[PDB]
Amino acid sequence: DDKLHSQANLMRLKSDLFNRSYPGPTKDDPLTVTLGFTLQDIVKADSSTNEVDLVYWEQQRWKLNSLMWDPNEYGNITDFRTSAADIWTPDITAYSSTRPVQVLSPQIAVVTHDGSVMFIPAQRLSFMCDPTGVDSEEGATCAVKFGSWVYSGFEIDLKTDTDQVDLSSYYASSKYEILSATQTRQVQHYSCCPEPYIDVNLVVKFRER
Amino acid sequence: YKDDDDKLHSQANLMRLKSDLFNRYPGPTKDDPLTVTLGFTLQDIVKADSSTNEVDLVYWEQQRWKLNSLMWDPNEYGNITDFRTSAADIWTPDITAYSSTRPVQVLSPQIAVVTHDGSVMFIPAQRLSFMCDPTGVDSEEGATCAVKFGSWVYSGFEIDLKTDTDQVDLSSYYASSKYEILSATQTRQVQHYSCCPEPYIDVNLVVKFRER
Amino acid sequence: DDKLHSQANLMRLKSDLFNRSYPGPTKDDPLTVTLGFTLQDIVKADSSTNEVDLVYWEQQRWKLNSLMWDPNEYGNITDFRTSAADIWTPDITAYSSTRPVQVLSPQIAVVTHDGSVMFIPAQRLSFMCDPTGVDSEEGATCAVKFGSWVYSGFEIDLKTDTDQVDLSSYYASSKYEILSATQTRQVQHYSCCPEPYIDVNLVVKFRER
Amino acid sequence: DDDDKLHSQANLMRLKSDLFNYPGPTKDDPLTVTLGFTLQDIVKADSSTNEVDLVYWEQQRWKLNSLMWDPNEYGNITDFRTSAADIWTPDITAYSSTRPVQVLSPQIAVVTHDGSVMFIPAQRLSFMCDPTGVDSEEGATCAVKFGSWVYSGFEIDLKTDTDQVDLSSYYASSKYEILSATQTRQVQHYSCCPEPYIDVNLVVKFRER
Amino acid sequence: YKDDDDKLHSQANLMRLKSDLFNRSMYPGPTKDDPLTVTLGFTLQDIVKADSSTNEVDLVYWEQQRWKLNSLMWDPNEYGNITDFRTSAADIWTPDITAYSSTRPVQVLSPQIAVVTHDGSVMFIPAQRLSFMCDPTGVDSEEGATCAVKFGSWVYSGFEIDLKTDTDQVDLSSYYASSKYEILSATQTRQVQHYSCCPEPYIDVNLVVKFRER
Ligand SMILES: c1cncc([C@H]2[C@@H]3C[C@H]4C[C@@H](C3)CN2C4)c1
Ligand SMILES: c1cncc([C@H]2[C@@H]3C[C@H]4C[C@@H](C3)CN2C4)c1
Repeated sequence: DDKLHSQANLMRLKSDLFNRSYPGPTKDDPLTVTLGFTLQDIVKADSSTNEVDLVYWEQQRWKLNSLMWDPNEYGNITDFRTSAADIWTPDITAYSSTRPVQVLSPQIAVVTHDGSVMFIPAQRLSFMCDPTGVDSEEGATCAVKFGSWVYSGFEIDLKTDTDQVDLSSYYASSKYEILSATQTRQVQHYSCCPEPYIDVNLVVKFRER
Repeated sequence: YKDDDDKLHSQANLMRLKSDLFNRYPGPTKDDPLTVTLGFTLQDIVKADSSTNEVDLVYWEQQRWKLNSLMWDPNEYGNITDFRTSAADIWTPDITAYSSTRPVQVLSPQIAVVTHDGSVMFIPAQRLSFMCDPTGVDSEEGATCAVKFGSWVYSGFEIDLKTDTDQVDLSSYYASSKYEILSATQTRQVQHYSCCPEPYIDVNLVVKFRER
Repeated sequence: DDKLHSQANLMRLKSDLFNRSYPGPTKDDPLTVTLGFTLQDIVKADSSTNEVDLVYWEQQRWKLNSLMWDPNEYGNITDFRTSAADIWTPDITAYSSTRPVQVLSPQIAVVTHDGSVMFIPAQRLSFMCDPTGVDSEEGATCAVKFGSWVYSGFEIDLKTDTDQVDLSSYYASSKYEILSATQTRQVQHYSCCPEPYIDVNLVVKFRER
Repeated sequence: DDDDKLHSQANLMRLKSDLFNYPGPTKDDPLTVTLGFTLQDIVKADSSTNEVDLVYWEQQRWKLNSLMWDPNEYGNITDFRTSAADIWTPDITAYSSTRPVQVLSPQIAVVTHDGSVMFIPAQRLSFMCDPTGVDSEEGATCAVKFGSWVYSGFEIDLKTDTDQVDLSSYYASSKYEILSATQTRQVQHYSCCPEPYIDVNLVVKFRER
Repeated sequence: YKDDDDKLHSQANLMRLKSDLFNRSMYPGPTKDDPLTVTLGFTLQDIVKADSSTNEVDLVYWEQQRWKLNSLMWDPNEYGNITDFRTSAADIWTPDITAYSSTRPVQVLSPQIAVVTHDGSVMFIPAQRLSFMCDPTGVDSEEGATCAVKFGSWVYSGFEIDLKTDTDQVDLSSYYASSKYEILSATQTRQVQHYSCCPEPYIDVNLVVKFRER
C-alpha cells in the first residue's frame, strides 16, 4: 500500500504535467540549451574520404516553466524519468556530419521539479575532417559545430558549462590520443538573415597513439 | 507571476494558430498548380568510387513553396509572423534525385518554417550516392557529373520547379574536402517526352570537380 | 474560393473512395497486374559472392472497379495521388534477392478515374548472379524472377506490355553495358502449394564497358 | 457482375471481421509448428570471422481453432491472405545467428478454413560457422539450430515434414555447391526443468564449386 | 466440442490475468521511494571479430535480466492455476541496461518476449551482437588480449536501480567451439562509479574477457 502510494503520486504528477494547457520556443518565449560533450573515443579516421568517426555523450539541459511542480503537492517527488518522446526536445544537430548520427543509448530524460531537463544521448558521428598530420607529433585538428537546425538565437540560445570537453571517460587504448578538446559557444551573423545564430563549436586535436 | 502569464499567453496564441491551420490541402492539381523553388548548398564531395562509378555528395536542399491554406493575419494571432513545425504536419513536395544508387540519407531534423503569407521553407541536409564516372578527377581539367532532381508523380502541369539562381551555393563547401569544386550549377530544364503530352520539369545539378 | 472548390472536389472524391463498403484479390475476384522493368544501372558485380547490384524502375499497373469514378460527378477530376501505404498494392517480390530491396523513390500511387492504378518505384536490388564472362565479348547472363510472394495465379495473374526491357534510360557511363534484356511471363509450381504461381523473369546479358 | 464482385468482397470482409474479433500457446493449449527450409544460396563463407551467410525460405505451418470457419457460411471462401501482423506467429529463432535476420519477402500469411496458417518468410542469415575444408573435396560442414526462444516443448511442439532440406531452388551458379542439407528434429531433456525442449537442426555440408 | 470449450476456457483465464495485470491502477518504473534490484547474468556465445585497425571487437552474448515487482504478483488459484506466462517485452516496464562503451547500436538477435511468474518475478533474456571499444593487441599471443565493457542503467542511479550479479562467472558453456577466438577468462563484476553529470552514484556490471586467436 505504501508502494502503491508513491506510485500513484508519480502517476498523478506525470498525468498533471502531460495534460497541461508546449509548442516549442519562440522569440516571445525563448529557451537556453546548455550543451556539454564527453568524448569517449575517436574510432576511425579515414584519410581517403576525410571523414572522422567520434563516439561521445552529448549532455543537453534546458528549463521549462511548464515542467515545474512543488514536490510538497506530489509526495515529495523531486524528479522522474520519462521517454524523451513524452516531452519537447531541442533539434540540436551536427552541422557537418556525413552520415546520419547513430544513437547508442536509450532516449530517456530526467525531469526535475524546477522544470529543468537533462537528456544525454550517446552517439556515434561521422563528420568532415582532414586527418593529415595525425601520424605526427603535432597531430591533426578537426572541428564540428552543433546547434539548432531551424531555430535562431532569438528562440534558442546555447551555452556550455565549461570550455573544456570532458575527457575523463576517453578510451585509454584508442588508436588516437587526445591532445586537446574544447567546446565553445559561437555567435554568428549571416548575411541572409536578420537574426543572430548560435552554435557550439567542438574542436579536437589528436594523433596516433 | 505576470511574466508566467505572458509566456502562457504567447504559447496559447501559437497553439491556437496551429490548431486553426491544421483543422482547415490535398497537394497540387492541374486546376491548382504549385511552384516549388529549389536551391542547393553543396557542403562536400565525400567519395568518388571509380570501381562502381558512384559519387557521394553532402548538400542542403532548400525547398520553398506557398499555400493560401497556410496564410494568416498576424493581428488575429498575437502578432505571430511564423512558426516551426514538423514536416509531417504539412504537405511536402516529392522532389527526388533521378539517378541515385542508394536511398538518400537525411542528416537533419525534418522541421519546416511556415510564415504568415503562407510560404513554407524546408531545408533537409542529405547524403546522396549517384551515378557518376569520376574519370579525369585526377587531372587539372577534373571530372564532370550531373544528376537531375524533380517530382516523382507530378508533371509540369501540377508542379512547376524554379531556381532563384543557376549558381549552386558554395559558400559552405568544406575547405579540406578531398575534392575541390571547379563549378556547380543548378538549371531548370523543361522536358517533352514522346510517351506523354504533358511537359516535365527537372533541375539539373552539374558539378565539375577534381582531387585537391 | 475557386481553389477551395477544386480542393474540396478532390477531398470529396478521396473521401467517397476511401469510405466505400477492397480486401485484396480472391479466386472469385482475381486481378491482373501489368509488370514492366526499365533498367538504369548495373552498379556492381561481385564475383566473390556471385551477387550483382541493379538499379531499375519497376512499373506496376492494375485496375479496380472500386477505384472508378465519373469525372463529371467530381469536378472533372481525372486522377489523384495517394501514398502507396494508404491503398492495397500487389506484393511483387524478387525471388532471388540477397539483401532487402532498397527503395530510391517516394512510394506514391497514381489513381485514374477508370480505376487503374500506376505505381513505379525506383529500386536497388542485390540478387544471385554469377558474373563469370563479364570481361569477355560474350559477357555474362543472369536472371531474376519477380512475382506475388503469397497470391497464386488464381488471385494475381501477371502480364507484360512488351518482352523487351527498355534500355534508353540506362546509365551511359556504367561500368557495365547491356547486351540484351528481356522480361517474360512464367508459370511455376512449388511443392508447398497446389496452385500455380506467376512471375515475370528478367534476363539480362551484360559485360564490362 | 460489379454486384457479384462486391458480393464476394463483402463475404471476405465479413469473414475477416468475424475472425479478428489468442494469448499464444500454453501447457493447457499447446501448439504444433511444422518447419521446413528451402535453401536458396550459400552467399558468403567468411573464414576471417567464421560466419556463413545463408539465403533461404522458411516455411512455418500451424493451426488454431480460433481461425477455423465453415466455407458454407462465407460464400464458399476456403482461404485468404492477411498481414502476419494481424495474427499470432511463433517466435522461431536461429540459436546461433551473429546478425539480425534480414527479411527478403512481404510478411503475409495464408490462412485456410481448417484454421491452418502457412507463413513463408524469405531470409538472409549470418550464423556461426567455421568454413575450414570448404576448398577441399570433402567440403565444410556447418549447423544451426532453430526453435522457440521462450516456449518449451509443452507449449510449442516443433515438427518437420521431411528431414531433407528442399533444394529445388538452390542457386545453380552459387560460389558453393551443396553436398547435403538436412533438417532434423531434436528433443532435449534437461535436469533443471520438467518440460522437454525442441529444436530443428539445420546441417549443411558444402564446398567451393 | 467439450475440448474446444476447455481450450477457450484456459485462453480466457490467461487473457483475464493479463488484462488484470496490465490495467492495474500503473508501474511508472523505479524511484528512490520504490527502488528496484536487477540481477544480470551474461552468457558469452561468440567473439566474432577483432578489428585492430579501429580497436573494436564484436561479441555475441545473451544478457539475462531478472527483477521482481509487486504489481505483477497473482494468486494462481484465482486465475485457473496459471503460474507463469509469456508476453511481449513492450507490454511491461523493462530496465534500460546499456553498454557504456559500444561503438555501434546494439543489435538484438532474439524475440523481445519476457516471462512473468506468479510471484511477480520477470525473466528477460535478449541475445545481442555488440561492437565495443577494445584493443586486440596480443590476441595472437599465448597471453592473449584483455578487454572490458560496463553494463548499467542509462538513466537510473543507484538510488533507483541497484544492479547485482549472482556469480562472477560468465557462462561459457554455450561458447562457439570453432570461433576464431578462444576464451581464456570471462568475469562479470558489480561496480559503483560517479560521473560529471550527476551527484548520484551509477551502478554497472563490468564484463571482462581475456581471449586469443584459436
Ligand atoms: C505461399 C505463401 N507464402 C509464400 C509462398 C511462396 C512459396 C515460395 C515462392 C514460390 C511460391 C511458393 C510462391 N511464394 C514464393 C507461397
Ligand atoms: C543521467 C541521465 N542521462 C544519462 C546519464 C548517463 C551518464 C553517462 C553514463 C554514466 C552515467 C552518467 C549514467 N548514464 C550513462 C545519467
